[PDB]
Amino acid sequence: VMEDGYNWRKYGQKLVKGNEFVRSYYRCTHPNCKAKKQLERSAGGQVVDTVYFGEHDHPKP
DNA sequence: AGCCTTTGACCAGCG
DNA sequence: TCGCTGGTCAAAGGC
Ligand SMILES: [Zn+2]
Repeated sequence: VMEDGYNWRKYGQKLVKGNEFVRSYYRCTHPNCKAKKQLERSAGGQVVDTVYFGEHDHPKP
């Protein structure tokens, strides 16, 4: 729910590390842009980490 | 209508 | 080999 200035579309969600956390997978909405992030929530909905892969081919919108 | 989640299937690296 | 764990796909539904 927090923002970092980019547009992400969610392409999956999975339970990990023995149903302890749940991980959400997003990729950047800008065309041809291969950047993906994932973010990983605690059982209480609190966000633990955020993982960024790659870089955008466009600047911040 | 055109974006967006959600959800289970699919699949691939690895133990 | 085999089954587990995680990453993605595609089909549906919501706003
Ligand atoms: Zn991008």
